[PDB]
Amino acid sequence: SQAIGILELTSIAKGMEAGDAMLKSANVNLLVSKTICPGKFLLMLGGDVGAVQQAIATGTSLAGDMLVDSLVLPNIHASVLPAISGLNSVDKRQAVGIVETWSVAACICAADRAVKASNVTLVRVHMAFGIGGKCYMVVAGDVSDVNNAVTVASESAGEKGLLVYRSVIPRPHESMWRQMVEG
Amino acid sequence: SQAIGILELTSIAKGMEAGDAMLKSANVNLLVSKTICPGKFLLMLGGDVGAVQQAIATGTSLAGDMLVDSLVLPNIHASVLPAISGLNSVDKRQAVGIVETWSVAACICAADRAVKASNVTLVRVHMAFGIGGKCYMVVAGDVSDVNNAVTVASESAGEKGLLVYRSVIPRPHESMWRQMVEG
Amino acid sequence: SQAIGILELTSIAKGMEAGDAMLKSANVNLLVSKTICPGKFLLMLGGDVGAVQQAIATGTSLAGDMLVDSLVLPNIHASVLPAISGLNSVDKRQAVGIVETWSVAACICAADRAVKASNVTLVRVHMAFGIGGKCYMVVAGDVSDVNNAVTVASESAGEKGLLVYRSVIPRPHESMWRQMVEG
Repeated sequence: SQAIGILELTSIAKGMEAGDAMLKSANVNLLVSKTICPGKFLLMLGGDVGAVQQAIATGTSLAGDMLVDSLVLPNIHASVLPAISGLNSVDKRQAVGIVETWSVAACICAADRAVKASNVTLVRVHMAFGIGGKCYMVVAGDVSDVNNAVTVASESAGEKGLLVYRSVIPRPHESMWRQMVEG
Repeated sequence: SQAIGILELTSIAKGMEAGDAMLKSANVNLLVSKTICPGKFLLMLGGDVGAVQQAIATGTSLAGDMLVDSLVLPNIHASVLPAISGLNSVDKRQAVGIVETWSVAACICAADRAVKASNVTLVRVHMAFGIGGKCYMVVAGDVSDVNNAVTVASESAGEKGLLVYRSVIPRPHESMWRQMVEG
Repeated sequence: SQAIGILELTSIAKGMEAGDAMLKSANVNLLVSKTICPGKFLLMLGGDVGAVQQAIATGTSLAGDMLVDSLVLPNIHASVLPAISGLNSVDKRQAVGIVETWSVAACICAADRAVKASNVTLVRVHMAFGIGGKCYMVVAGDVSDVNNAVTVASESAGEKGLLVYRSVIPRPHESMWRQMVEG
């Protein structure tokens, strides 16, 4: 349905150049474009799989030896893309689930699976660092639905030994709600 | 008078879960709830000592092996708690004092002592990292009073070899004032 | 024309004290005053070279063994100073150039040379870390002028093996423009 493309670079200038080139190269939307660590840079793009593969090929080729890593995740539910670039709005607040993973790939796949197997809202997906760092997703919905989402996402990261922790919180305390849903 | 409770975790999901649980567990107010370093998480709570000990016991027990450290500081002047969660308002601007310490414990105890031995306003308490990192307090008041506060806070951190630096600045330059008092 | 003074310290309290003292010491303007890394602090000042040398001597002497490094860059074009403290406004948007360097010294000298050899606007100068970290400048102007600026700045950092990467982007994509010009 949509693809996600990721490109991580050692150079900020190279990253702006690559972001520019990738956007001109194909019909894709920028989801993420930011520096991280002591001078690294991360681009994430979405769009149809052909356009994303073409963007990330362009960018990988431009990156040369300043490339940390790049990846194309095909077949990602469309609702995941806005959870990566911002926050989705919460349509139902009974429970919150959070799944924390090693690597943004594990976290996107887990969220995709969560959204495909349940009816929760994927509220947001957050990366501590880069492609290889700690990442976590937050889901919101009725307690049964959140339980199911979290189970599937946990299983998904867990098969690969990349699950860090999972939690279902029915009725989140008012003092934690905003942080959970806005970051 | 109030207690401060601190809980530091290796997991963001676990931290949200623990924050939620601690708040439901006892009558305490969240002062701090934030990620730090490459994917760590810090909770700080305040309230009556019984409620804080009960919150932090709950959270410590939930944390398991994802716990970095937890602590309860009893008997902390109430004015310290808002300096931890935000900024106290400045009632008098003649001088600013700053004491920088190793560890937020050394810094809270030093600030408490400062406030108990002088009449300064504790404007804010700031942590670079977590529980074990660099922290500093800023006080404001008449120059004599600030001198006394800074002396006591310095002595307090210094007894333990945790004083990093101390400074009294009568009449702070206009170009540094806001940074001193707002961070 | 103007000088830039830089003072990097291991102590935040010492840094506030030194910033205060440097500003009282000479007719200089604070450009930068911020913490970085796990509890470091950076001051940058501008003004006439005499006043900047006097400020930084004062601050170096105050810093003692908490000094990481200090430097005075004489003869810097005035337009560089606002690019360090904020953003200069863009008067012409045909192309953007970006030069990324090792060390803020290499980056300021390169930008100065860029501005002295071309007619571009220096939009901003950015530091990832401190004095020794990754830094980059962004210039904007007609494509020929930007090509010339970037060439000169590249040569300048490159003579010393401190050039990381350089890029000219005629017609920057709308989705990258704001990040390029505002950071």
